[PDB]
Amino acid sequence: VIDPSELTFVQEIGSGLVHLGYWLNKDKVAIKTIMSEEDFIEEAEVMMKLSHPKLVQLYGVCLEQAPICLVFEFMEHGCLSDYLRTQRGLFAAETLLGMCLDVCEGMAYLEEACVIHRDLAARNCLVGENQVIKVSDFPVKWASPEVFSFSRYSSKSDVWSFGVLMWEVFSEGKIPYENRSNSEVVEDISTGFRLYKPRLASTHVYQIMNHCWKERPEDRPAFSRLLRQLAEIAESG
Amino acid sequence: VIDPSELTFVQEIGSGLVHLGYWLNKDKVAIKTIMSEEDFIEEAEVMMKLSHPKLVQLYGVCLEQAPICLVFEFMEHGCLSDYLRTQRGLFAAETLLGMCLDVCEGMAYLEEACVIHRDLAARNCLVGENQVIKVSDFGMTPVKWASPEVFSFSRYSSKSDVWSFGVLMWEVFSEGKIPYENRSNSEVVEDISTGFRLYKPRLASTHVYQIMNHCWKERPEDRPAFSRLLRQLAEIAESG
Ligand SMILES: CN(C)Cc1ccc([C@H]2C[C@@H]2C(=O)Nc2nc3ccc(-c4cccnc4)cc3s2)cc1
Ligand SMILES: CN(C)Cc1ccc([C@H]2C[C@@H]2C(=O)Nc2nc3ccc(-c4cccnc4)cc3s2)cc1
Repeated sequence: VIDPSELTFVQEIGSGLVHLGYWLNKDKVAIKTIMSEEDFIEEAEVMMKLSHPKLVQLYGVCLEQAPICLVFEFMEHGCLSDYLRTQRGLFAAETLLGMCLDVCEGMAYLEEACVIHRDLAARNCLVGENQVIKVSDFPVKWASPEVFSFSRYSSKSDVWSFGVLMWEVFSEGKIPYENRSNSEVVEDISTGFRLYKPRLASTHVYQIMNHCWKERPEDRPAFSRLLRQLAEIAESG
Repeated sequence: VIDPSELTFVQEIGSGLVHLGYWLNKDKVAIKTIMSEEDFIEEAEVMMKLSHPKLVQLYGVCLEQAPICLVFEFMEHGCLSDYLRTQRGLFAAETLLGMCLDVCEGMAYLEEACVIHRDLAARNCLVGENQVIKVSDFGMTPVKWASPEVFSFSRYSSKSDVWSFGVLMWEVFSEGKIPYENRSNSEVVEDISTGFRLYKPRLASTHVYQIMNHCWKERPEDRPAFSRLLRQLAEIAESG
């Protein structure tokens, strides 16, 4: 890759001849437009510290009035939900398990950092360079019994949502509980109904989804446990 | 952090709403100034393919004539050699081992990439963000870092780079002291051929000195590979 002259020389540093300079380059970013000015600088700085290759990075904020904004890393292929739907019938099960592995890697970091996503779904996940999936944006169809009944959020409630996300991936973006009302989803899950097994998902994969969908959160596997299991299936293939 | 208006809006992508935009940020770079144009566009692309957190990245090249130049990632604390000397008596053994580990990661990647540095030394390594060490000046195209097959037959391999690494370790652990300080090239060649090795630095442990000696085995086939050295150096770091 070649540079024209967006290079600014400053001073010598080396002794061949080296220089300290600036490289003012146009980087593609995603800008989200939007009380408590001081708190939002801290809130962004806290989110900025949550760095991981499988999480969409927030570069900064703009507070110089007018429509105020958040600066994020640009994901070249948009959201996972749309990426799956527009490519339906062209996926290999390997690609789909890879997508789930990326999400789990990011989630295993969030679990370790003690951060509850609260709303993990394919619409909240984005597709980047060479189909890499990154987690972003931190709803009853992705809710666990403790969450839709009591709003009892934890990493284990994010584990349930990941079970739903996995199904969304292996079903190539199908709508979970397609024609079901908020009350009907609650009734169905309570009565013991679980999402069907997609053809692209193996018996071991569907077993993992069902483990994420266990009634009591303490019966569900943590993301660190899920990461090691999915990493093994990925490499053994 | 805060951004003012170094933001350029382009198009709507979201529906809160999201926009595709460009961000013009002032990135600190190191510019090295200088065989047809075509060949050096390819060589710059090949060197750009060699990406690792422990190697100084080449961002690109400038070919719009006048003095032609190469643009690298800037390293805020300069070269290792000078950083060791200017901070002597202020290093913990853990920091020095941490420095050797950094070089080892970068070198193990170059080893696997089938790339031979040919001139590994503290003078070529650079210090960055929170004392991180990164290898530099490998594909840019002395007896003290040279292995016996290199000073005898010029047999350069990843194994000869391991010898340079053992000497680099000595430079690190001796806080930038000159190896074979008052020894002529003829003196160095002779001494190493008889079996004499660099003495153990004060801050280097017994286990660390064994590592350094394995890097200094007469035969390259007896020296440990960077992959083996990494696992061993990482193990020492995680425990003690
Ligand atoms: C030339 N090329 C730039 C044209 C082009 C235009 C539009 C798109 C669309 C598909 C891509 C897209 O939607 N990218 C996005 N990236 C991000 C990153 C972060 C956030 C984000 C994160 C957190 C909160 N809110 C938004 C949203 C998006 S949409 C691709 C290429
Ligand atoms: C903010 N600023 C005003 C303070 C400041 C400026 C300069 C330095 C000097 C010490 C640092 C330095 O020497 N950095 C270097 N970085 C590189 C990166 C690549 C190469 C390089 C690599 C391969 C081939 N040629 C050159 C040389 C250097 S020197 C420290 C603080």
